[PDB]
Amino acid sequence: TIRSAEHATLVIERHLKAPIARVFRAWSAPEAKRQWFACHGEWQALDYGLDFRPGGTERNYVADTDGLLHAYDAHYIDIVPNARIIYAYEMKLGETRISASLTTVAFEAEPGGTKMVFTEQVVFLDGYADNGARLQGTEIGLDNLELFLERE
Amino acid sequence: TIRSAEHATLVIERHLKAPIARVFRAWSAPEAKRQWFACHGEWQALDYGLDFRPGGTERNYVADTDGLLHAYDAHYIDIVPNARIIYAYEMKLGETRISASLTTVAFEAEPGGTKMVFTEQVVFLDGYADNGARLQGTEIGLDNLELFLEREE
Repeated sequence: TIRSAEHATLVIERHLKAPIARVFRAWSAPEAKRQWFACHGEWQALDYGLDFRPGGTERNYVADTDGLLHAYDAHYIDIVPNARIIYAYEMKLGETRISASLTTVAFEAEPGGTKMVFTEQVVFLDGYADNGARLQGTEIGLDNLELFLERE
Repeated sequence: TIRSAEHATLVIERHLKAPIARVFRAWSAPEAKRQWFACHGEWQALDYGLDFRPGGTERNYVADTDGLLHAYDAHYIDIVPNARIIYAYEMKLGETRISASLTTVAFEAEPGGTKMVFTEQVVFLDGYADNGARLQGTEIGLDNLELFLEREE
């Protein structure tokens, strides 16, 4: 197998119409995080776990329409209540690791709601062609977060 | 107090006059890595350990002459023998986390040695000012790696 690595930094800024503590709870509470992050559609998360603390972990394993395992695992490094979450994570398709990332999620109250900046520093492995999927997936994820906050 | 985050990506390319398996072995063997990575001389070595596997942990704690703890903790993610190491790590000064990083170390054989590319994607926290510390500290490490490899023969 030919080994290679491609690095990138992705940044997404969102302005949510919700108070900062409520936005943060959407990340800290397993029931909430599962709902918006792991349940992407009429298809519920079948295999989700969260231990939300520095030194903690998160897991979401999903079989796609074609039976391919998308295995997400994260390890929490820094958590400042209502202000910041930093975690490293990896994605595997089947048993093949396609990427590793350091994600920073920063939150701050602003007039009208919350400003959130999501930064992902990622490395894609061994010829896996991202082709913008990571940024698109993340944008849609945060769209779902916003929908979740509205439904509340 | 004032929360902030500053992101950067540092890239270092070092060439070593040692073959790839031997260079890689200096990273994979705890007793080898301790010799080049866990020393300072004037500082107090407090603890070093390495569990070199995906999901494994590494620590390196040292205290400066002011009694200030410099704490390195790493979590390994991807390991391809003689080719690649990826780990995430954090640094603390005392009880204060100053950074978190994703580090990729790529190894490639070339005529008469090994090409190493060390990419660190880092976030500095809460007003901590790097100003060359990270790159310089990493190079010191690699200097010592190089010397370690020369001492082996």
